[PDB]
Amino acid sequence: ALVKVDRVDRRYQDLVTRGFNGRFRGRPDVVYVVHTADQVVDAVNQAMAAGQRIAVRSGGHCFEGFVDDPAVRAVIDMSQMRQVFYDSGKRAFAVEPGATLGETYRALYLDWGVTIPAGVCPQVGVGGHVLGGGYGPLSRRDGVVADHLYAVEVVVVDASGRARKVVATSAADDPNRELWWAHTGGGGGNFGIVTRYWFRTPGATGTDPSQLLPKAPTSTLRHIVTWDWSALTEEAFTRIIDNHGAWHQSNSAAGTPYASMHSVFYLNSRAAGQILLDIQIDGGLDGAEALLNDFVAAVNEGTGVEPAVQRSTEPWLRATLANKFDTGGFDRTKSKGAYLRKPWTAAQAATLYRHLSADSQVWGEVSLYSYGGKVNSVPETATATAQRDSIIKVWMSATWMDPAHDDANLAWIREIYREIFATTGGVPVPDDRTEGTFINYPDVDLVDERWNTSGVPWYTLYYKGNYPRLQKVKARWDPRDVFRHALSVRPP
Ligand SMILES: CC[C@@]1(O)C[C@H](O[C@H]2C[C@H](N(C)C)[C@H](O[C@H]3C[C@H](O)[C@H](O[C@H]4CCC(=O)[C@H](C)O4)[C@H](C)O3)[C@H](C)O2)c2c(cc3c(c2O)C(=O)c2c(O)cccc2C3=O)[C@H]1C(=O)OC
Ligand SMILES: *Cc1cc2c(nc3c(=O)[nH]c(=O)nc-3n2C[C@H](O)[C@H](O)[C@H](O)COP(=O)(O)OP(=O)(O)OC[C@H]2O[C@@H](n3cnc4c(N)ncnc43)[C@H](O)[C@@H]2O)c(*)c1C
Repeated sequence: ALVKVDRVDRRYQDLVTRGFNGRFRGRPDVVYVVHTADQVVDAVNQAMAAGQRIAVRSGGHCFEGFVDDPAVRAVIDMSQMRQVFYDSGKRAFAVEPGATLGETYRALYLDWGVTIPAGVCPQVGVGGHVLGGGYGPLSRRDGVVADHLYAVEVVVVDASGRARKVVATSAADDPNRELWWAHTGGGGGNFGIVTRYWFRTPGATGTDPSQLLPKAPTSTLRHIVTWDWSALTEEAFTRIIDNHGAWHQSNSAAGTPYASMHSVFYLNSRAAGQILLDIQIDGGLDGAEALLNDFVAAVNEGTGVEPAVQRSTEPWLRATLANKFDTGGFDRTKSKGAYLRKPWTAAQAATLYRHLSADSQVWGEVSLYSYGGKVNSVPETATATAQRDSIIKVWMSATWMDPAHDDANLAWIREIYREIFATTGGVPVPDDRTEGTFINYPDVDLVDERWNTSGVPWYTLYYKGNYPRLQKVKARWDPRDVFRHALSVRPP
């Protein structure tokens, strides 16, 4: 289909409210619904000629709703572009940005029995997920998704003011390899518009597609372990915390049995009823069941309370395609993350318990992700995802329904964060204990001095020593600063 232009058209509301986060709703003059890269070129050229500030939506999961900022006048929506295929020529797999993770997972698996180590949520977009290095349950095993990025097709704009389509590959002799590099965890609205991504494991021989990317697990064995809040004490919570963290520091970053395990520890508040440890592993590996109960046995060894355990073995795709991320009306969110190099302290664990145990008036939680593994095998400088020596990733949030309570919710999430990172100035500064935070977790509070961040800039936080190299890319492929937003890479 030819390019579509949505201006005071009946399709407007639907397009402007596609964002995941109900807090931010767009008001651009127009939305362009694109179907080909050439259409993307046209749309860009039309907005520049109208001086419409551009934004791209693929998946709409942007936690900070950047695309829906009131300064945006042009929104290019890629949701009609979700083609996925293999190219025998290129020895690579075709995936368009409009595709959902759930769709790519299903297409890659059924035709070839393979996958990519991407995120968990099935409705997440490929478009703004891969270029910032979205990770998931198989990262431990196979690394970041961008560890399997061969090439990217992008629409960029000339110093002369011209939109152009360009291809950037990971070949050493490719003059655009720095553009490819930029797309391996530089993040979303900075370098142009990706129209197609190419995947192949750098260690991949031959012409057989089934052996050109990691193979899906035989099955998914799951244990959900839950501990009720009423039987939880500050002391037992802390043993659990300290126990969890000591294990993650001993068990990861290699190609071992436990490299294939993933867990999320949902540290819910005292309204939620319980804290939940959600663990999974390939049901086809030897003594699979044994590694899982050995881990939880390590998790609550010095504890005073005994958890519940629910076990199940399901087909990998079925388990993978659960829409168990139901918003349930509570569509407003605020969140903030961190990369841990070493476990929380005695004091941080205690910050955690008090703020979670409290009769807050808001739905708060702390999630801890098992991490490391194969991701830690790539040199920090080898991709634009620098964080390559962390053992756990954390994501903290508040979720609500009524905008009248934005103030109470916002207060909550900021307070827990600043307090556990208080010894630095309320932020996870890359040092011997952390490695900053994750670009797909934007937090514009990182640029507010009337809060946290003591002495360290936001870009140190997200990219460490990799930022200058990203600045030089910004200048070469987007000299006119056509692609920007609040937490945007700046030219030097
Ligand atoms: C599941 C049922 C219910 O809990 C749903 C809802 O709870 C959230 C929890 C998550 N959140 C945003 C952190 C979930 O995010 C998702 C998507 C996210 O983007 C997250 O995904 C991660 C996963 C991995 C990543 O790396 C990363 C950051 O994203 C998360 C794991 O799950 C999701 C959207 O749902 C919820 C409920 C009940 C109440 C609230 C809820 O939010 C309330 O918020 C609330 C209140 O504010 C005031 C009074 C009462 C209540 C409630 O009773 C339940 C329900 O709705 O059924 C009726
Ligand atoms: C909603 C949500 C997000 C999740 C979830 N789980 C994740 C996980 O398991 N691992 C992760 O690593 N990340 C997870 N995320 C967090 C992230 O939001 C996602 O990984 C992605 O950011 C989602 O991207 P997308 O859905 O495409 O959202 P958009 O708002 O459209 O884009 C975000 C960002 O990217 C830019 N952008 C979009 N499209 C393009 C193109 N084609 N080219 C360049 N840049 C693009 C946007 O402008 C914006 O800046 C689980 C849940 C439920």
